[PDB]
Amino acid sequence: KVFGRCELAAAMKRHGLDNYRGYSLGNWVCAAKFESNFNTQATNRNTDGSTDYGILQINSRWWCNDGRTPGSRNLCNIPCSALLSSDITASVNCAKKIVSDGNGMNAWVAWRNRCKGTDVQAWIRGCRL
Ligand SMILES: [Cl-]
Ligand SMILES: [Cl-]
Ligand SMILES: [Cl-]
Ligand SMILES: [Cl-]
Ligand code: NA
Repeated sequence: KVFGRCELAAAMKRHGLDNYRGYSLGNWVCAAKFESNFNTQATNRNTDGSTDYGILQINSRWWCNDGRTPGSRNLCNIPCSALLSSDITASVNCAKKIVSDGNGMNAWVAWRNRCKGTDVQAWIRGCRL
């Protein structure tokens, strides 16, 4: 499913991502835009052999199991395919554990390079929340 900007913002707010660990809702919508283009079925291969999955491109090297990343961890205790669902519940709960691991939203390279230090509130402007 390809989410809409306000549709995703409302869905993320319902799952408690607004101001979660200090990151306003605009940060999560901005990151989802540049990580997956609002597409839940987005996948991308990394050089080390791991794969990024879902609306937030959560890495299989640490967070999910895809059966093809030897020596990796499954810290969110889920198959990586659950991150490709139209229900973002899995990706949000795993994102909450990622953003709490000490590095904040810097875990998402697209957020640090394209959202950090910008007016992220513009990503939720005009949305009914
Ligand atoms: Cl915001
Ligand atoms: Cl694996
Ligand atoms: Cl949903
Ligand atoms: Cl932080
Ligand atoms: Na894994």
